[PDB]
Amino acid sequence: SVQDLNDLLSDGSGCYSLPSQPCNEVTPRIYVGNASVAQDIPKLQKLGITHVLNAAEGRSFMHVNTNANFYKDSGITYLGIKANDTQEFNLSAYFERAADFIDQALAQKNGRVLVHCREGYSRSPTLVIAYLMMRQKMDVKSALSIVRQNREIGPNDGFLAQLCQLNDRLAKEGKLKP
Repeated sequence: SVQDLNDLLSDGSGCYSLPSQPCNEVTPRIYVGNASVAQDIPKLQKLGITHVLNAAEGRSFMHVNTNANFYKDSGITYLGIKANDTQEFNLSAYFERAADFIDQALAQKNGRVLVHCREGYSRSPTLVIAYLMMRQKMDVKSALSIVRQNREIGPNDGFLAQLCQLNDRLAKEGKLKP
């Protein structure tokens, strides 16, 4: 139920806090940030980021206009998904490819990945939550709670519903840890 998920994100009902920081490490070696941290190459290096997954690739004010070329020569590996933060956008079609990209960065003990969007509030947190469910076998409630404790997030109801569908698939087939 999407309303039980919104309840974990708000203070009871109506108000959802906004990110107090431009970037947060939400689980070990996985960072969630915004547009300006994504474009600050010298900060990424300092943090030792090896991979950047841009979940808001595009040419508008609700997107971050970066590409693999922007990161070439800095030795940073790039993956871009042109997603829109709307209840109708099917982000679930990209869950597997995103979960794979994160797994490839973390497979090496030195890897660290930045999954970001415009604000690091709805599009990217959704991909991280999905990854925690699909690869670390956490249920939607536990996965959502862990990220939220580390960063103020608020995925749209359509993204929350896609996560709920995923949770049911995984648990039906006995893939979630209790």
